Amino acid sequence: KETAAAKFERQHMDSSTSAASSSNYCNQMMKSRNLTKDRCKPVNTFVHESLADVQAVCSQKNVACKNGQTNCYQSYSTMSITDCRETGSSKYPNCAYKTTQANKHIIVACEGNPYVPVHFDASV
Repeated sequence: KETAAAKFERQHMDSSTSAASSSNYCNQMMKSRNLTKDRCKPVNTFVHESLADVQAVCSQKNVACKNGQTNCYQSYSTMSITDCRETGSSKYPNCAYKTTQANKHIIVACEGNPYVPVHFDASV
């Protein structure tokens, strides 16, 4: 009953912060967004732009998705993001992440009517 579109917002949108609040950001966010519930999700990116700006990427530069599907789109502008990557010493259920802030072009997969982001593919 959580739609794919909503799942993308839960896993990948954080418009509140302009950047990676703190060295603790990923630890807090991976947990609070329920990405550490059944396992430590290994890598996950949060975008610090408006929902409208991220949704707009679905009409931007069409690029191949990593899995070979055709429905991925790269932002023309750079966007403020935070990459979370699980540490080597991280042990479920105490999932531990390195927080890295970047300004990069994002690549999202879009699907549906309306055509909206449903997966975060990459940043470049």
